[PDB]
Amino acid sequence: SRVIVHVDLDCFYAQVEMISNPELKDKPLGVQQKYLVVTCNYEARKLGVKKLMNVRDAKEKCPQLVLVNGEDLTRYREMSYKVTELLEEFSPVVERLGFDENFVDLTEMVEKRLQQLQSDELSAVTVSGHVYNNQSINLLDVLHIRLLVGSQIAAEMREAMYNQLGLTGCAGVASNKLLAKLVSGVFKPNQQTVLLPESCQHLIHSLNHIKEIPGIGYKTAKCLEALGINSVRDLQTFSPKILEKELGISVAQRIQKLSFGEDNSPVILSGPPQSFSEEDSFKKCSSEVEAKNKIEELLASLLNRVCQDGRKPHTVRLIIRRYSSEKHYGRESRQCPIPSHVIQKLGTGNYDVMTPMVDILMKLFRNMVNVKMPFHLTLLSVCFCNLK
Amino acid sequence: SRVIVHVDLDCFYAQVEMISNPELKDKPLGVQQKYLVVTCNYEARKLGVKKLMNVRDAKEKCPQLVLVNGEDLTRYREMSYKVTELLEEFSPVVERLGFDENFVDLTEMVEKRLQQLQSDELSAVTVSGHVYNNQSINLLDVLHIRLLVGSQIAAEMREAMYNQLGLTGCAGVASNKLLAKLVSGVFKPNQQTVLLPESCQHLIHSLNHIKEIPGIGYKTAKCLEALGINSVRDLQTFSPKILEKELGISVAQRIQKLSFGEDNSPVILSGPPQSFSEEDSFKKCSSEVEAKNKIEELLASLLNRVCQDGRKPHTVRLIIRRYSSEKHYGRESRQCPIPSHVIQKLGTGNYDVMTPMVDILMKLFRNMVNVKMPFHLTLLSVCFCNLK
DNA sequence: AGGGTCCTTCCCCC
DNA sequence: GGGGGAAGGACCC
Ligand SMILES: Cc1cn([C@H]2C[C@H](O)[C@@H](COP(=O)(O)OP(=O)(O)OP(=O)(O)O)O2)c(=O)[nH]c1=O
Ligand SMILES: [Mg+2]
Repeated sequence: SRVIVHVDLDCFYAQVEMISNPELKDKPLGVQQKYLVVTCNYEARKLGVKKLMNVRDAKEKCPQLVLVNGEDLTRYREMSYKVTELLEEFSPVVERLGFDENFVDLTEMVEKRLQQLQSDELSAVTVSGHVYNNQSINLLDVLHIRLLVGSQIAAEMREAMYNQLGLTGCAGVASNKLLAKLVSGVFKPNQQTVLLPESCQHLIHSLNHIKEIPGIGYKTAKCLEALGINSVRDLQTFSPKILEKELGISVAQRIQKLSFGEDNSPVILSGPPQSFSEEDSFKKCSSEVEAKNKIEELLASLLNRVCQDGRKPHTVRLIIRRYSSEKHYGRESRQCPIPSHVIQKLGTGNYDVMTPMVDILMKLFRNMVNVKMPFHLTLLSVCFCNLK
Repeated sequence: SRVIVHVDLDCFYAQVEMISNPELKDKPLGVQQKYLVVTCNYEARKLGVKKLMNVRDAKEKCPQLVLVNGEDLTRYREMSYKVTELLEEFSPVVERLGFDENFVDLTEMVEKRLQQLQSDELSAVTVSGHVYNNQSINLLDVLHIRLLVGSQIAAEMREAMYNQLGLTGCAGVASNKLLAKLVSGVFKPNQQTVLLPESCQHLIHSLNHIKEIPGIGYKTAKCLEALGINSVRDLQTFSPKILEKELGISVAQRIQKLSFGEDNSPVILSGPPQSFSEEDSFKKCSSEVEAKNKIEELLASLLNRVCQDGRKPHTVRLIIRRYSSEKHYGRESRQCPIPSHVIQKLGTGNYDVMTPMVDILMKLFRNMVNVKMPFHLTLLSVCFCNLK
C-alpha cells in the first residue's frame, strides 16, 4: 500500500568535482582518497574496468586517468544535505543513507494527487521512465496507477535536482525500501525505474547472491553460506525453524522475508545530523606514541563544523582499530562529558579545549595494567557524538 | 540558585502494608522477600531489625511480630506512582529513584512565590521543619529566603501526601540533588530539614566514609580505599591529577566534586516507565530444567501491566548472574529485537506469543551457554525494556 | 578513504 | 526494580 522512491546519485563525488571544474568533464576522472580511488565518472568505468574501490592500481587502464583528492568531505557533505532538503520539499519523510542516497515515502503525496484527479482523465495516467521488466501496465489496477504517479514524482524530483543543483541521478519506485533500492539500479546511468507488483519475484531472483540483498552484509552472508545457502531461492526455501534457531527468531524472520521481496521497515526521518567526526589517517604508520600531534589537527577541523552548525557535542572519543588478515574492529576509544563551560562556548576563541581532549584522547588510553608493548594499527577516527 | 527537594518515604513497603491491613499499625512489622526482611516499620525497628535476614531470627525476638510477604510489588508500584503524580502536580520536573524517593526541582516555583510576594511580608518568611545544623537564618540573604520558601513547599507536599494518600515521609531541601538527599535523612522519622549554604561542609564531613556519599557505590569505594582514601576529607585533599589518571577524567572530576558537596546534575523528568522488568531471584530453586514455566509466569504478569500501561515493548532483555565471593558479582546479560505486527497484538488470543518469547530468551540464555558455569547460578530476570 | 547510525555489552549507582 | 554512561560490533554509503 506504500509508494517509496529511492534516489541514488551518479558517481556522487566525481559529480561534485566536475561541477566545480568543467575542465575535468568528459575526461575519465576518479576521486582519490589516501591510496583509494573511491569512485570515478562513467567516462572511466568503461574506459578500463575502472570501477569503485580500486586504487592507483586501476590507473593502469589508460593512466591518462585524471585524479583529484577527495579526503576533505566538506563539499560533498554540503551538496548532500542540499539534495536531501530539496527532496524534503516534495515530501517531509526523507531518509538518508550515506551522502548520496535518499529514501522518500510518497504514499500520502501520491494519494493527494489521485484525489485531485476527476473521475475522467484518470485513464490518461502514464509512466515516467522505465517499467522494470518491460511489464505491461494495467490502468484499472489501483496499485499500478499509484506507482505510475510515483514515477511522476520521481521524474519531478530528478528534474528539480538537475535544474536547481546541477546533479543527475537514478531513482527507483516500488512498494517498499528494499525493492525501491534494488530497482533504482536497473538502468544505472541517469535514469529511473518503477517496479510493478507482478515483477517482484523476477527482480529478487535476478540477484546472483543473497549477499546482494539490502540488509544482508558480510557477516550474515557468511553464516547463511555455512548452511549451504547461496542463492536467493535457497533462502526462500530454507527451513524457517532451523534458520530461526540459527540466527535468532528476530533476524531469521527478517532476512527470510527479504528473500521474498518483503520488507516493512518504515522510511525514517533523518532530521539533522546525530554526530560529527573528523578522521585523518596515516595508513598504518602509527608507532603508538608519535601520533598525538595529528589529534590536534583532525579535531581542529571539527570545531569549525560545530561552530558553523549549531549545537554542541556533550561527548567525545577517538576510535581505533587493529587490522590484520581478514575482518576489522577495535577496542580503542575514550569518552567523557566534556567541560560544561567549554561545551557552551566552543567558538569564543579558546583552543585550550584541545589539551583536555588530548588527555582523554591518548594519555588516558589503552588497557588495564602496564605489561607488554606491541604496536600496530591502521587508520583511526574521532566522534563528536550524541548531540543535544 | 537552584532549590531542590528530596522526598523519602518512611519504610515504604511496611507502610503500604500497614494501610492495607490497619490492625498492623501498632504491631512490629517487617516485610518479607523469600526469606529476607526487606524492610520493617518503626514499631519493630525499635527492637532493631535493620533489614536483616531470616525472619525467625528477629521473629523469635518479637513473638507478636506478624510478618507479611512483599514479593508481589504490584501494590507498592501503584502507590509509588500516586506519590510521583501528586508531586508532579506541585511541579512537573520530578525524578524517581526507586519506589520511595523523588527529586523535585522547585527553582521556578520558589521564585514565582517570591515575586508574587510583597516587599513587606518578605521579612515574615519562616522555615518549616528543621534547619540542618541549627544554623541561624539571615532574612536578608536571598539564598536563605529561597531555601526557606522551598521548605514551605516541602511541608505542603508532605501534608498533601498524608491527607490524600495516607503516607508519611521525610523531605530534604538544598541547592543540589546530592545535598538534598543527604539532609533529608538527618531527622529520620516523618520530618523535614533544609540545608543553608554555610552548613554544607558540616553536612559533608558528618559522613563517616566516602561510600556514604550518593554517587559512590561499592566499586568506587574500593578503588578509593586502595589509594589511601577512606574519609570524605581524604578525597577533598587528594591530588586531582592522580585521581584523574586513576578513575578517568570524567569520574575523577565528578567524584571529587561530590566530596565538596558540589553536584550540578539536573533533576531528570522520569515520566512513564521505560521498562517493565520483573526479576525472580531464588536461593537455588533449580538447574537447566523447566524455565519454560518460569518464563510463562514472569511474562504473564508483564502482559497485564503492558496492557494497562497503554504502550508496547519493542525489546525484551534477560540478565543472568552467578555466585561469587565477597560482593556476589553476578552481572550477565543478552538483549535483542522483537517481532512486529504479531507480537504487539490486541486480539483475544494475544498470549500465544508465549512460545516466541520462550525461544527468544532460550537462545540468549544458551549463548551464556552451558560451557561457562552459567546454569543455575541464580534464578531468572526479565525486562520488557524499551516502551513506545 | 572518509564519515554516520543503530545496536549492544558491560560497569556503576540508588 | 529502574536508569544512564561506557565502549566496541555490524551495517552502511
Ligand atoms: C561506498 C562507498 C562510497 N563512498 C563515497 C563515494 C561516492 O561518491 C559516494 C556515493 O556512494 P555510492 O553511491 O555507492 O558511490 P557512487 O555514487 O560514486 O556510484 P554510482 O554512480 O553507481 O551511484 O560516497 C565512500 O567514500 N566509501 C564507500 O565505501
Ligand atoms: Mg550512488
